[PDB]
Amino acid sequence: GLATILAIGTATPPNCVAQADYADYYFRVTKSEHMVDLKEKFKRICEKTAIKKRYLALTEDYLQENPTMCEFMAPSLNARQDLVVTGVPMLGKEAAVKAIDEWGLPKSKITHLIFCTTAGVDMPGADYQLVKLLGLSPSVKRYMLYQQGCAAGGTVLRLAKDLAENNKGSRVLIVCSEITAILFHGPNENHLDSLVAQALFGDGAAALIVGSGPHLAVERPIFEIVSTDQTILPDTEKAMKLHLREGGLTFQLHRDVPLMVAKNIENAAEKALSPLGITDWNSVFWMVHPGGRAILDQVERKLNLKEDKLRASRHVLSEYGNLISACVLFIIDEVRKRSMAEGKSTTGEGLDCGVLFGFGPGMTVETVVLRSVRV
Amino acid sequence: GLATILAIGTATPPNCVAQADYADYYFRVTKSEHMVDLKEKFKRICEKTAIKKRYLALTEDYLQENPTMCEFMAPSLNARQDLVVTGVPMLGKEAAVKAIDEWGLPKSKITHLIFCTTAGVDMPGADYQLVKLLGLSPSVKRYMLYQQGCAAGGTVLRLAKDLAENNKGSRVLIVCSEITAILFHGPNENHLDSLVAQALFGDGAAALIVGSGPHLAVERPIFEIVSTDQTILPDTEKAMKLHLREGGLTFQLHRDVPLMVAKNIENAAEKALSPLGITDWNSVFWMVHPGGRAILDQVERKLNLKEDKLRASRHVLSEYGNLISACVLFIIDEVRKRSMAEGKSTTGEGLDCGVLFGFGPGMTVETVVLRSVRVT
Ligand SMILES: CC(=O)CC(=O)SCCNC(=O)CCNC(=O)[C@H](O)C(C)(C)COP(=O)(O)OP(=O)(O)OC[C@H]1O[C@@H](n2cnc3c(N)ncnc32)[C@H](O)[C@@H]1OP(=O)(O)O
Ligand SMILES: CC(=O)CC(=O)SCCNC(=O)CCNC(=O)[C@H](O)C(C)(C)COP(=O)(O)OP(=O)(O)OC[C@H]1O[C@@H](n2cnc3c(N)ncnc32)[C@H](O)[C@@H]1OP(=O)(O)O
Repeated sequence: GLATILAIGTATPPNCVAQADYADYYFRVTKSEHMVDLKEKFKRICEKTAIKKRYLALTEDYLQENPTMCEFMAPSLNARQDLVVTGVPMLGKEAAVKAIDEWGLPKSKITHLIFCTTAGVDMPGADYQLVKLLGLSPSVKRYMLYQQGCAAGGTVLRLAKDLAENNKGSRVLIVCSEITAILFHGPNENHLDSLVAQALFGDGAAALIVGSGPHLAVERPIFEIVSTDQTILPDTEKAMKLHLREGGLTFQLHRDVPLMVAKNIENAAEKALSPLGITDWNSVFWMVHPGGRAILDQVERKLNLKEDKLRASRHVLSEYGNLISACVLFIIDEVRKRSMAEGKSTTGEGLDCGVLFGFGPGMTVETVVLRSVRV
Repeated sequence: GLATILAIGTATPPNCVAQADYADYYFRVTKSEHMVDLKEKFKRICEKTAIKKRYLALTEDYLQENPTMCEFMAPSLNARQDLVVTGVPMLGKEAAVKAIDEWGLPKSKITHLIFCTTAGVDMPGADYQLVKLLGLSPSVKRYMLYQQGCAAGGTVLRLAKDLAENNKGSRVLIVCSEITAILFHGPNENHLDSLVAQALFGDGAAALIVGSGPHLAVERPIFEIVSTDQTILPDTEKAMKLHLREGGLTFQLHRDVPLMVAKNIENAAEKALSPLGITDWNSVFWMVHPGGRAILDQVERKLNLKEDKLRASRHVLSEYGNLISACVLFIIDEVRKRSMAEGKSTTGEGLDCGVLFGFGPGMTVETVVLRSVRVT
């Protein structure tokens, strides 16, 4: 049958910074208090993000020990890699233990692993580090996805669907783990998109167990993965470019990204839902990657969504920031937890079918349809 | 049916450097002539490689323009990335055009794209650049495999098999493209493995079209992908470690790597071929990632292969050097092309089943079983 999500677990770094305090923290730790107008602008940017708090692996102490990370485009990749090459797999293990505990079956039954991040690279990769950390089978089939960015929560679901459905008995562990230290930069008047980026992202990891043919007495389906699309939005290549250089992961973020999503989003919805005979956008539940608050707003406008349709997406953005590839998988967890807490008839807000969107460089949209599980 | 390889295309950069001249070239362009004894030892290593020439996208002019590439651990990542971020996808496009031309069906029918490299990263990635360059469908489903390493020619086949077999009518384009500029380094006494590494690797890209349910009137099966296995070799973690730093892609490569493969290879063969009822190693054809000449020798000795079983593997090592993730895919093309030129009865040297091995960090071994196709 369809690849089905059987367990979800999430984790974050312990250090939390409130968004209402972030501009002061940031201008202080980067020694940039002399840029008063830019501080004022960043205060405005933070207020607009609709983010309440963010967990960050990057500490004040690490920055003090590695100052170069605060000086715009000074060499600092080695310090970044020193954090994220062990950080990323360790955070991913924390989420994966929770998923494995919820699922409840022996870890020995995990046949495939998909490890996804956008922070650092190394050989052996973070996937190897995860198997050693978790004690998974040395013969587990691995899919190491590096430098993946914000649509890749859709990518992992698209990949896991084919692995689970083509391999009888298989059980796939998905881990997305993101640490934003790779793209932290001090303020610079010529790079306002880079400044904006300092308010957007937080750290986190999500882990899922996915398989077809659930043993219903002991496994608990949460959602089935119905179909996956991936497409490049015409004439949006300039929207987002990020290069891995001696100074860290750089940022080129166009201010019209939200409008580029608005122009294309009804066609991605229609392409996913017309095959199912669904044309009423409010008859389905939505999990929308919160690249920024304005992206959510444009999706709600262009799909003509009731005011609460994107609650679960806005809730994740508020409590954690944009978690890059793990973000939409925190939203799947939010949707199913809230549905159970409210006593809905289904895991997808009492509705039968839902649509998940990931948005990343290219511009790429990943559109995944999920079917709820009747409860 | 089984995922089947339907077309193969390769490409290399134009600049070719003979291995018999590499020691002199290397020590000259890295301005290290005063390291006479290291120079002498580099001549011995190059002689041992069993490599005749390599194609390299890295030029002398580029090195003179970016001198920190030749200074051991000076900051040089940005120069490296400025080369490989455009070079990898362009070189992969040249291989892909050839594969698609062999195939002959419309490029609009490619539904999935697997792009794999071990040289540089960028966002949007090399997969996106390739779609633009080739004019694939904007909706092609992509799998961007970065920092993959020498076992990843087995990886791409493992992944394409599941995508082709689970998606009716799908046709997967696989591209592996490697440019070794990301790991070039000047000589240094305290890093002899990094010196050995300047002699092993060459540049190249391979592209394959894979699909299940071949339309036989117009598509030509080459090999079917029977089974795939990936497994970490016990206690070999420190054998290979490569870090991407301000100075480029570093190297830690242990001298006993060939024996670590030898200790474990018979087991890899047995797990793949026992379920097929096969026990005679000389009854199958073999495609062995030539991580170095000593790896081939150990695999040959430990499996007791006859004298020419590894010919095709030794042949691409000789003509191209170790091409990292694309290396085994050039070997697959060498096997089927040599088999048809000699009039063998099958595309796998006249034999029915074959085993492909990739070896990379972890240590990881990827083992893929291929079934050959009858010629005539
Ligand atoms: C790693 C990945 O794979 C790739 C990723 O980076 S994808 C990142 C995707 N997310 C974003 O692109 C979308 C962010 N956009 C938004 O959500 C909103 O624009 C926002 C929360 C950033 C601001 O909210 P808003 O309603 O647009 O406010 P608005 O007043 O217009 O703008 C905030 C301030 O930032 C500016 N700003 C916003 N986006 C900008 C950009 N990309 N570059 C330059 N400055 C920009 C405005 O110009 C404005 O400044 P002033 O107060 O100095 O006049
Ligand atoms: C990118 C990735 O994904 C990861 C990769 O890099 S995987 C790379 C895998 N490839 C290999 O490990 C190479 C395997 N080794 C080889 O095939 C052979 O050792 C070789 C062709 C390099 C030399 O052949 P050989 O028969 O072993 O010759 P041998 O005389 O013992 O050795 C060559 C010289 O290099 C030295 N050498 C070989 N490997 C060494 C290493 N890893 N570290 C240090 N020095 C080494 C020897 O000590 C010897 O030197 P002297 O003449 O100064 O005494």
